[PDB]
Amino acid sequence: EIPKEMLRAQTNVILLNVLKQGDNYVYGIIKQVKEASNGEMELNEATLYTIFKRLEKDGIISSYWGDEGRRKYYRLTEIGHENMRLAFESWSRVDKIIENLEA
Amino acid sequence: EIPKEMLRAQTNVILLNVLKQGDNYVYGIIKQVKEASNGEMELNEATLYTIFKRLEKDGIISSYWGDEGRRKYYRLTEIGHENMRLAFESWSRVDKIIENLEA
Ligand SMILES: CCOc1ccc(-c2nc3ccc(-c4nc5ccc(N6CCN(C)CC6)cc5[nH]4)cc3[nH]2)cc1
Repeated sequence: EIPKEMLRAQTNVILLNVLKQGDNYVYGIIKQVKEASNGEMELNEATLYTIFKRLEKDGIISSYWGDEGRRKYYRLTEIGHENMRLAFESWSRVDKIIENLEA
Repeated sequence: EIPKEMLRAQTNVILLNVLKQGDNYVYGIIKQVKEASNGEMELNEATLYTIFKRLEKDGIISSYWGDEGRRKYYRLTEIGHENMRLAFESWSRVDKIIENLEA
């Protein structure tokens, strides 16, 4: 009974943290999420595109070409980093407040 | 730049954790949130009613009369407890997955 919108949010947060670790292309990200989740999270390429199109429209990530047949890299934007920082900061405070409740 | 809906969610989570600690009446909850948040979170009674009417409609909390002029107590429901458990469980896994990303 976890809301579909919460699962979506968790998926977003995981993907944005992959990007936080470094700019990355689709197969790299998918591989990284699969390993980090112990196989629990195996995204398909089409799923990432749906998610990234929206994150990009929202100014949270952008993309550019690598080098060497070129790959497309996705990058967390500066606005993207700040939103994550504020979300992380505010949810840690929530954690601190609960902790206090439990003391 | 924290979304208004995320602040609302954080407020909900804090209030539900007050209730998780024990059934409680409005002034008790408000006092407890104010202390636990170091004065950062001072809710008014009307704000709680708006929030609790919706949580109750959603089957997450309920209310009943205490004893002794009676007070009205709010209680986390069994469904309420389970939803919190699942939300907590799934967000801890998200944390574990990020941790792995950072290793
Ligand atoms: C680019 C942005 O970057 C972001 C980075 C992190 C987050 C983010 N980190 C989170 C950590 C925890 C939660 C969260 N933990 C919860 C525990 C319980 C609940 N309850 C469950 C019961 N129902 C009734 C209310 C919600 C919600 C919860 N929400 C949300 C979170 N969102 C969002 C955006």
